[PDB]
Amino acid sequence: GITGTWYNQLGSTFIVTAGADGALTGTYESAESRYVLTGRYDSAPATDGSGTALGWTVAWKNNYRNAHSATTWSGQYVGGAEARINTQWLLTSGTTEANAWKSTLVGHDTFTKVKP
Amino acid sequence: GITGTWYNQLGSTFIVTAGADGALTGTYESAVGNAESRYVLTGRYDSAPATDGSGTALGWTVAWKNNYRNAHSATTWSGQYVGGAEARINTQWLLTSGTTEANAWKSTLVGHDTFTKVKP
Amino acid sequence: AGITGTWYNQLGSTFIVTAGADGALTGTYESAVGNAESRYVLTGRYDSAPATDGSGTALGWTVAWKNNYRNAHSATTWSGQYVGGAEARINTQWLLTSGTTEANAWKSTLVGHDTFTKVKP
Amino acid sequence: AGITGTWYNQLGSTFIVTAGADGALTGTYESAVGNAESRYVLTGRYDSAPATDGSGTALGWTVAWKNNYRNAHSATTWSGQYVGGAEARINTQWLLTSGTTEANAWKSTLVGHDTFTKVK
Ligand SMILES: COC(=O)c1cccc(-c2cc3c(=O)[nH]ccc3o2)c1
Ligand SMILES: COC(=O)c1cccc(-c2cc3c(=O)[nH]ccc3o2)c1
Repeated sequence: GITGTWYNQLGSTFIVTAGADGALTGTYESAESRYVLTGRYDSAPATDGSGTALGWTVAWKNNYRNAHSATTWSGQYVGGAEARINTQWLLTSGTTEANAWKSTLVGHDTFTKVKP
Repeated sequence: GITGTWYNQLGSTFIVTAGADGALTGTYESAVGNAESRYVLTGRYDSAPATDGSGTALGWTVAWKNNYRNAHSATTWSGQYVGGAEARINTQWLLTSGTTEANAWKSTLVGHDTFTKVKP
Repeated sequence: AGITGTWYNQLGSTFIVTAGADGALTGTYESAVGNAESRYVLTGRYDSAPATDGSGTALGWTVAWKNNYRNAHSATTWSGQYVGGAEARINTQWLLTSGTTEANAWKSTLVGHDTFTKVKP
Repeated sequence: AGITGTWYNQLGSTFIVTAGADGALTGTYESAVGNAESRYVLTGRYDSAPATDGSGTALGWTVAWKNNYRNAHSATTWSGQYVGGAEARINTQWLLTSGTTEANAWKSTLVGHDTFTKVK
């Protein structure tokens, strides 16, 4: 249920293949705009109504731009008629030590299979 | 650089390779939690960082399933590598467990780990 | 209109708050989840002179989960901003830390996000 | 309770708090220098009847970064636990939210951690 195209609340698109070995691979488009993503998921989740745990990372460098930063999303996939990937994220920028206190933003993204 | 064997402040072991393409690959052995032996990790890093003294941004994920245990959970670490005399990777992390919807509000733990190339 | 009033989050918790002229937040919180029963004291702070460029109003508050009925040995802080408009909203992220031993401190803190409206969802 | 008094973080910030009998935290948060322009009101809550099994004491507090001299249009909350003893600590994680437009709300909140001690 994870493999495919997902859309967040703010116009980003998250394209992923969930491999048999637990790998997540794909591309993330935040709007020149496409970036590699890589992560992991629980390939043997419970079958009791619980979600499937997962996470992935995008480093914001491609052949066109480099923000010197990376985001990790941590969350769970929930299947069914209104399937979702519900996540919280951390976005760390490369900084000097003096600016490291303000290096990390936090937020949350909800992904759906149908454009918002 | 990033490639090497690292240890967090609690004794976990982070064996990572930073590839030419921005890929992080390797294994993680946890000193806490419902964990036993090595787990696969994968992630990404900035392969062309700034040249102004700033650190190198990175992140990686471990899903806590291997051939011996499955905790139905996954941790992501987000941080930066800082070079120098004692190289360091400073991170914050999120650990999400699979839950029912009614329990989703308590699904995610947060903390911070610092990694060096020497054991604590 | 403003921060003062009765608010509800997406899970049905009830947040009754007064925003004082000095920047103070006071009131009570009743949680729809967790080891909680009835109302708990909250205190916090807000920006009493927000920017005039369309930005929201920054704020935060704390509940320690002890009252006359129960004590969960934990505390939540919500950090967020009030957004005025047709449907007023307070958007927050929160940290819930439990008292633990040192060996369990790594798993002491939960994180999440709550959105509050003056209309109960 | 051991909480009342002056505490110092790892980066040169100071706070002076009073822990009231029924769970109130009140005080001031400032910089190491301590000039009036760096001082802000703080308010929060703590568990006034913690466990007796060796666990820490849960607490939290908020500073809105407005005083009579400047206004950053932002607020920080610290969530953590107090641990007593000869090397007492308050170990926290924090969230700093700025007032933003909706278009910029995705980047409104910074996260980090502070460790407070009784000595600078
Ligand atoms: C439900 O399962 C878990 O909560 C669990 C299981 C196994 C290992 C971990 C673990 C290890 C580790 C670490 O070294 N640093 C930061 C977080 C973290 O989490 C967590
Ligand atoms: C194990 O959990 C607790 O110790 C506990 C006890 C009482 C209430 C809560 C509670 C309510 C609430 C909420 O509405 N939003 C965000 C966090 C949050 O936490 C947690």
